[PDB]
Amino acid sequence: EFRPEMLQGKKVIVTGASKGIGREMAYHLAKMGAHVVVTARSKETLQKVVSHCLELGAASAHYIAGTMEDMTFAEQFVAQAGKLMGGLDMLILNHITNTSLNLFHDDIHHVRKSMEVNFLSYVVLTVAALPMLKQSNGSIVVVSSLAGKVAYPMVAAYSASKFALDGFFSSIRKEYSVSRVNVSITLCVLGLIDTETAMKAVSGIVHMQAAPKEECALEIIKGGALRQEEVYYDSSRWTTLLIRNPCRKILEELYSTSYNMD
Amino acid sequence: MASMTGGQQMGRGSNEEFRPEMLQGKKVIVTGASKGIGREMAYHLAKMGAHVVVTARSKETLQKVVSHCLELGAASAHYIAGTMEDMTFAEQFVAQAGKLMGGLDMLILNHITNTSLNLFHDDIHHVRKSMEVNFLSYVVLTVAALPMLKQSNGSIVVVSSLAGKVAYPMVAAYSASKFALDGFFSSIRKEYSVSRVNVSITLCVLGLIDTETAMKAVSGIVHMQAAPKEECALEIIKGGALRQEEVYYDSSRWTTLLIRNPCRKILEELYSTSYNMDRF
Ligand SMILES: NC(=O)c1ccc[n+]([C@@H]2O[C@H](COP(=O)([O-])OP(=O)(O)OC[C@H]3O[C@@H](n4cnc5c(N)ncnc54)[C@H](OP(=O)(O)O)[C@@H]3O)[C@@H](O)[C@H]2O)c1
Ligand SMILES: NC(=O)c1ccc[n+]([C@@H]2O[C@H](COP(=O)([O-])OP(=O)(O)OC[C@H]3O[C@@H](n4cnc5c(N)ncnc54)[C@H](OP(=O)(O)O)[C@@H]3O)[C@@H](O)[C@H]2O)c1
Ligand SMILES: O=C(C[C@]1(Cc2ccccc2)[C@H]2C[C@H]3C[C@@H]1C[C@@H](C2)[C@@H]3O)N1CC(O)C1
Ligand SMILES: O=C(C[C@]1(Cc2ccccc2)[C@H]2C[C@H]3C[C@@H]1C[C@@H](C2)[C@@H]3O)N1CC(O)C1
Repeated sequence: EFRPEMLQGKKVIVTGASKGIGREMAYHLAKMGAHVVVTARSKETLQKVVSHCLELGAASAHYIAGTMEDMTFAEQFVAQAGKLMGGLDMLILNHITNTSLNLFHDDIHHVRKSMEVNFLSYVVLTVAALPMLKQSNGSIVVVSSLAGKVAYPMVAAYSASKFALDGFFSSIRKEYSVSRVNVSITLCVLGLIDTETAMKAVSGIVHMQAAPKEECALEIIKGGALRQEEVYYDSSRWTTLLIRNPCRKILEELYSTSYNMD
Repeated sequence: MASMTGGQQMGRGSNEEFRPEMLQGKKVIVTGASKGIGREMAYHLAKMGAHVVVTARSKETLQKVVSHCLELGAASAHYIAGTMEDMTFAEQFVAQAGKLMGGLDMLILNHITNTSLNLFHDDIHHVRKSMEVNFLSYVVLTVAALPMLKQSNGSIVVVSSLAGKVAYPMVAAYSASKFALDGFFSSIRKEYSVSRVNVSITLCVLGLIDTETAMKAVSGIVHMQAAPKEECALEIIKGGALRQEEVYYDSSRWTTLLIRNPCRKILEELYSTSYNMDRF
């Protein structure tokens, strides 16, 4: 069971926290009395986020503006954010490259960029944060999607990147389990959220029910805090009922007895 | 006699039962076909009387697979050596292979970058390279082959793994890229379905196979049973010919029984009714 005091005085990194779910997570963490370091490209909206964080009761609030396309920036940001907070307890990986609904034809640049920003940078950020998280027995939060579990048209590049996250992060969870690395991996499977970017990108196309960004932000924090393997958050109650793969958990349990690292 | 001949090989029962004659005179591309499953697929296709174009880096090894193919009864056998790290090569290979066969009926995407069992630490170059060769090059190959496959109402075969459906330790980068294939290719299948593009997408979920590379990489680390490369190659070809969405091939009968996700098919069916696509 979750408690807001679980985040009181905790050192947290929030990527893609200029707007949407990221900003709401930073706001929730601020109220809980957590130390926060937010990142995105824009040096204006990150300044307006840090001030609203501080007003809500954050233990310390900071920003480091940059682009997650640059792997050197991602690696340097973690070392710098960790320097201001004197450690790290939670790494929230939320950022994505800008995406719109379109049928796939020949946009390889969008496929590559989607892999670089939505996946590759998450891996770079994890490598750079691992020593600090190992020290605090920290948590890694990976913000994914339903398109990261099931197939949907018009988001082919986006689905690839989100699917990779599942494959990469669930594999290293099984590695941390055997090598006794006390760093939890929380993968968040989200449906449509009422963010300004989402509402504009879905308008006219898919007009499904949109879940609130405020509650979405809280469930992600809850999931990470409790050290849950997976968090499911969507408006449809039929989703929650079918999204889980118990056969997958069984197969993984059956294959774990066939390996030797001894 | 081919100018006085004519008709269709896929009739009633073709949808459910495979025939070797389904590949007779078919134009097929086989990537990563210098050894392992790829070579066995090329060999099976040659016996069926198919036109084949094989690729991998090794100019020397590629030559041998071609010679044995023509001896097996292939309609025409060719090779184009090059690395799948170079996106320009991948794009140029398809145009050249299509030129040598006068079209394309099946695109078999089988190649992967060299990979070993190791816990993940800091090897970002292996993560990037795994995405570039195991996934991103498959997407380039697909873009370049799509016009020809649209012409013949062709098939795309994507060779994946169980580690592309469920999580396993020591193959994090490999598993990331085998998962990306599922996400990208299952999404475009749903796009081809609505836009009435008659090009099938066959994703192959394979367990341990007895290839020379696999046996060397898994010794003393993982002790599961390995399945034969010959039969594995045939089941992949079968699925492409039957236009099956997914092919599952493994030693454990408990795998086949649990690997399927019927809840996923149901959810996809439920979400398809919520989208508007009379645009793009
Ligand atoms: N919204 C939904 O319905 C929904 C559904 C499923 C999954 N999700 C997942 O939820 C997460 C957040 O989504 P959201 O809708 O809340 O986001 P959002 O409102 O679109 O915000 C995206 C954030 O990422 C930043 N960003 C964009 N390009 C960047 C780049 N190149 N480098 C670094 N940061 C970059 C943006 O700031 P700057 O432009 O200033 O850089 C912004 O802070 C994502 O991982 C998304 O996949 C959301
Ligand atoms: N064997 C198994 O247990 C198993 C299990 C599940 C899935 N699979 C999948 O089945 C497929 C075949 O596996 P396999 O074990 O048969 O492989 P294999 O014997 O290692 O053959 C790999 C092939 O890819 C080529 N290749 C490697 N790196 C390349 C590069 N950079 N550019 C272009 N071609 C390259 C190789 O030739 P060159 O080195 O000369 O280029 C060779 O033709 C792969 O997709 C694998 O993931 C296999
Ligand atoms: O993943 C998202 C929302 C999308 C992509 C999508 C995925 C599937 C269906 C429609 C759109 C992402 C990428 C992009 C478009 C959408 C809204 C934002 C997040 C962004 O603008 N969904 C909605 C599913 O229930 C899980
Ligand atoms: O996908 C493969 C085989 C592996 C990777 C692996 C995956 C899982 C467990 C052990 C190894 C790939 C990558 C690399 C090592 C293995 C053998 C070759 C293909 C290659 O040399 N499996 C075996 C599972 O049943 C699905």
